Amino acid sequence: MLKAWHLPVAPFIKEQQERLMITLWLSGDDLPPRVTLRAEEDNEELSLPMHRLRQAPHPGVVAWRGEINLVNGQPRRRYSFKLLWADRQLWFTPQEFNRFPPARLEQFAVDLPDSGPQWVADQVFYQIFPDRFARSQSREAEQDATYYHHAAGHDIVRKAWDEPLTAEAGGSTFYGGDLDGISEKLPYLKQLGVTALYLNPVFVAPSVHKYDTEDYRRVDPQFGGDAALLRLRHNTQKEGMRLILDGVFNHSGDSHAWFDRHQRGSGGACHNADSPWRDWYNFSPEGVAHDWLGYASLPKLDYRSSTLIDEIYGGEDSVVRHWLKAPWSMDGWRLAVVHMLGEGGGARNNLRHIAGITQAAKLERPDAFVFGEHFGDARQWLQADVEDSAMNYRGFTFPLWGFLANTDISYDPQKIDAQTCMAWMDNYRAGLSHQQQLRMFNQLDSHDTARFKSLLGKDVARLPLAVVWLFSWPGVPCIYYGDEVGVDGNNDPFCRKPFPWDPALQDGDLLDLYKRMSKLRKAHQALRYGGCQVIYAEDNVVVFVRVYKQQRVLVAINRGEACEVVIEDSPLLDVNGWQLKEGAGALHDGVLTLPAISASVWFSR
Amino acid sequence: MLKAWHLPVAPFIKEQQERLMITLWLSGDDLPPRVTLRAEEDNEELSLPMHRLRQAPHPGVVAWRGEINLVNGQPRRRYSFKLLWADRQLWFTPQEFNRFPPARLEQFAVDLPDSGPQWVADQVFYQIFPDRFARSQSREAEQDATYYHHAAGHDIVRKAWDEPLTAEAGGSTFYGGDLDGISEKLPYLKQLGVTALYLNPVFVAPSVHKYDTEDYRRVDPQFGGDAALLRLRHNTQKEGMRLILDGVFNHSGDSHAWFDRHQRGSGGACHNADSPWRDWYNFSPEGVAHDWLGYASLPKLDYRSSTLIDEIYGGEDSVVRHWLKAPWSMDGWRLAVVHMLGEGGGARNNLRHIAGITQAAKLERPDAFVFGEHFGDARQWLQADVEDSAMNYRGFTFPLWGFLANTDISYDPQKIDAQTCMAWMDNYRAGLSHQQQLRMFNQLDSHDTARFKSLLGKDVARLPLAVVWLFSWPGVPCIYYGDEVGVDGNNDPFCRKPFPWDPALQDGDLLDLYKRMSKLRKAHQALRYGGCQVIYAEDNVVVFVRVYKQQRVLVAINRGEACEVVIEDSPLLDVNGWQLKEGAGALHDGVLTLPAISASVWFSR
Ligand SMILES: C[C@H]1O[C@H](O[C@H]2[C@H](O)[C@@H](O)[C@@H](O)O[C@@H]2CO)[C@H](O)[C@@H](O)[C@H]1N[C@H]1C=C(CO)[C@@H](O)[C@H](O)[C@H]1O
Ligand SMILES: C[C@H]1O[C@H](O[C@H]2[C@H](O)[C@@H](O)[C@@H](O)O[C@@H]2CO)[C@H](O)[C@@H](O)[C@H]1N[C@H]1C=C(CO)[C@@H](O)[C@H](O)[C@H]1O
Repeated sequence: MLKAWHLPVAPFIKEQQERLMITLWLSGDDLPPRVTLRAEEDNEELSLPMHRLRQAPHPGVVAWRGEINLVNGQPRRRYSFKLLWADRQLWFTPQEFNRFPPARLEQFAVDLPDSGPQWVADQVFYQIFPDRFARSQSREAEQDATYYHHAAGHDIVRKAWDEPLTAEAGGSTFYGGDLDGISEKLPYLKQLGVTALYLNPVFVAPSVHKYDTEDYRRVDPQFGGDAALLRLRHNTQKEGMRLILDGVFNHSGDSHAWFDRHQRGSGGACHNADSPWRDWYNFSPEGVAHDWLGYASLPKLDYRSSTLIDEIYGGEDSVVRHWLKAPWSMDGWRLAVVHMLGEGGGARNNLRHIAGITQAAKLERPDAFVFGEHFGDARQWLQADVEDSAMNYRGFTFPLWGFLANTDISYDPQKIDAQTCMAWMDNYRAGLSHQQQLRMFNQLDSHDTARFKSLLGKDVARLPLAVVWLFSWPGVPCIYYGDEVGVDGNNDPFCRKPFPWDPALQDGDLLDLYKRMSKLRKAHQALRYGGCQVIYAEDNVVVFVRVYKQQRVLVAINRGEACEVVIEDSPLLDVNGWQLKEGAGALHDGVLTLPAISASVWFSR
Repeated sequence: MLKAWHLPVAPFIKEQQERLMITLWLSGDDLPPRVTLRAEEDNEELSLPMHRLRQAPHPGVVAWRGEINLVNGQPRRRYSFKLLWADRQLWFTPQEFNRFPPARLEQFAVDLPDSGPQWVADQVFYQIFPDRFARSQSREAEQDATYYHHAAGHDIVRKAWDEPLTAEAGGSTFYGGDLDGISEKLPYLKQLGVTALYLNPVFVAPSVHKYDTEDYRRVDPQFGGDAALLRLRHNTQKEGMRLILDGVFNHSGDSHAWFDRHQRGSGGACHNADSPWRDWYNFSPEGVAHDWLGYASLPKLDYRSSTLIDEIYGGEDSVVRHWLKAPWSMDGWRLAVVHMLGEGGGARNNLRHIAGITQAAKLERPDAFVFGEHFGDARQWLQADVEDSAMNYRGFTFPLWGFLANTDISYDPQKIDAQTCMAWMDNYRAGLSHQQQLRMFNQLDSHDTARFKSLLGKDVARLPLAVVWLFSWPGVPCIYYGDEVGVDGNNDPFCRKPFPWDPALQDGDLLDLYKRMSKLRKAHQALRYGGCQVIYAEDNVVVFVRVYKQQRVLVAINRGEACEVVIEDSPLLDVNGWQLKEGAGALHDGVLTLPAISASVWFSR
């Protein structure tokens, strides 16, 4: 019966003289005579009175306003609305109306003052698995050589760029991409709209993926060494691009001097009880060192050790800070396996240690961006503010895998409609403040998944829909290298093909779409800072609007046959008019005419 | 269509040779050909296969079984069930079926090994506001005297036991109850079924409630001093009773030597910049010391200070440990204002400090029980395991206030039916492991609320329903002193009447009900350890079953007119028969015949 609107952004909120003004919109025939702003100060629940505004913001809509005092309390301002009649109450939340009180951690929330990395919302990221992206022209003879991969039991193998990928020696096959290759491709990346790089590991390590860290203080010479990473840092700085390295601190590689399984230097932890780093690893009674999910090449680090803590993040000279200060001056860290890191061979005290890693990073570099790898549900980590963001597999990737590709994290069959997809995406982000939502690291696939283009199988025509959605859902988008020219393949090792630089092997129409979406995101504040209201979500169609001050961006996605959808009048959609910017959809008199398998974007004028 | 059953208790779980066996029950015509046990190890999501059991546990029910490996991982074992068909999936959770994956922190969960205070589940608590419970026979002439309450601006006032309570000098009126009075009433309390006491503050402080702590190391002489608390500790130990003190560590009183607002000893923080405890408090620019919600008598403690940390919980001699070791040997702490405690004048770093307080307590006393005062949503605190339990206002008290008394935390009108009430209670506890659920500190009212009997107003006939429910919902029940003989009154100050020892002023039928419910809880393992499945929840009727091994306890509550309710066949209810233990309800051939305004309890035979 009753209708309500609120988003944690202007025009609904406004900061004014140490006060956060909060406005709620209501419409209906049985309007509550009172409305309480339920807010919070230092975790104490507050009942703040709201007053009816004289001016109707839109026809048939009543506005209520309250104020959060900003001089006291913690920066994250949580709130919801308690509608009050003579005999009853009803809550309005990020997940519509609730008959019983919402969870404290599923309210609306705004971070004021926001101390997070505010530049993230303005970025378009691009993830590069360096061995497979680009070989520098002044390439490597000594770094196209071979050596013995102890953990693998044999020599690494070299392959030419057009040699097909095989399941054989997946961690030991090198196509020879390097960091100067990335530098040389910055014009391509700038042309794509990319403003920021996330690199898979680049420190000294024997494998091709290099999560088996051997030296945390040196860049692998295979990728061009320290010199080539200094050049990449310079070249991205010159082009105004951000640069994030992969930080692998849950475990080291078993060839690291601290562990030294293959006794390259008398042995650290594995074959020495008096080793200096003996207590940096955990050894069972049964003789198996604790490792990452049973991979002996990845011995887990024991953060009970106060010397290890100092080495990774506690000290001024710690690894986390080393790469964030000059000459390196990286922009932050992607935290590999952020969720298992801890003490005693497991995740004991994990949240404290992640909080310490992030704190150490911001100490060296206040605007550093620290986000964690979360295949699972990151909400406990983000709700405790131990990191800025997560790889948003649960809140973005897997909803799209189910709705568009009928599959999921385990490649189990999925059958979810638009209702369920959007309930899923909105439930997840209800756990996050607006500022957190805007910096969630969103991607369609990664070096640890099958390529989304392949997951679509016979429904590959849906791929452009996911691209539009990637650039218009709250979060910072990350392109996985090659996705934009149509690279496909199954999961690891097959998701890491060498990038096809031959334009004959490139999907140019897909490339152009990525370019156009990056321009729209760069152009429109609501696509970077806006709130997000799902307007319509039924069967094959999702419609949502991004909202920022007076601006609106309407997005309509239709995964199935051509159809028409009626959009009820909404005060969020009450604009002078709409300009179609991308896609073939059409809007007229509240009727969306949506072609089959299409995504469309309108800007309000 | 499909039906599913699972509770985190036998017969559904069983520990066997470092393995947790997990069984799921399914029934229906379109049963999934595969079921995945979604589990977790060191926060990594696991896909464990389940196999169909040959033996049907009950007619028409299929059983699936999986195993969690217990040798690795953290003690809290989280899991849910992923039902798999050829084209689709469906999740089974504590909140029934979900079409998208449940939250990590809303799964089933079992703590194995359980390091919490396992004795709590066996208790019946009784909360005593000491000034208002009982005056010792060898009473106090010097402690029936008067003195100057600086923070109040006048002398404390003394009142005779039958003098009515008034809003005047609510914090400064003393009826003279003391600790030896409690000792002398232990036979009454043992007769009631009480096995454990929670005392409001008893340390030296000028007010009657004594949350304005002046000396953390001494018992107030008004209550009989250190000697009388030693006697109470002895007498409860003799009677096999547990004893919990109120720990007020978010703030001190402003008369404490550390603060010393009234310069009783040259002044600590308030009137001295070189004070030893200057940095134990926070002073604004504007001249107002930071305090508890604007009460100058309660200056907030600044846990940034490393000396304060050592004094409260860090040191061997710290306040938290002092009262847990001999000669005091208390059984734990109720943490006042647990949610605001922190650094800098607010809740900054709250979770770390509460975790430290609990850790210090368990260091002194491994089975200590630490639970926090949570008027609001305690789930973030409990999900991070920073305390054992909470005063369960959000999960128990306020659901009953709405469903039975049409009101809520703010005394705002509520209109919720059985559906909403039970959705509320089950949603809250879905955030908690079974072991956490069993030790949630449940009560109908407190020294900080109106008496539930008064809140019921014209619906006071519903009071016995709340009593039955208090003893049969998962959690440890706490009787608020006088509730059991029918004491009423509005909120603070009027909720703290002197206990009516004259039997003419006592509701004896209500007393007897409390006695009988305590006997049933003591008698039946499912009322102390059992899982809990809501069987029926519509309009005025709530039916739930507690489940433990082969035993069942069925509870049916009807807040309205007499009615009949059909209970569908349930494999949880498939027993040899039912013995009615309390109430006038009747069960026959799946038909519950429930009198008006009634609660009934059956034991399976
Ligand atoms: C062993 C494992 O090592 C890396 O996996 C890492 C992830 O890529 C990364 O995102 C990080 O957060 O944590 C992981 C551990 O450090 C390699 O990239 C992976 O290729 C993986 N290699 C294994 C891959 C398997 C199946 O993909 C496995 O069966 C192979 O033996 C290994 O090569
Ligand atoms: C000022 C305040 O002090 C105590 O309140 C405490 C709670 O009882 C207790 O549960 C704890 O966790 O935290 C509170 C602060 O320490 C007294 O018990 C209360 O009576 C309260 N006294 C005030 C009561 C008010 C309304 O009830 C207030 O308007 C009076 O001036 C005060 O007496």
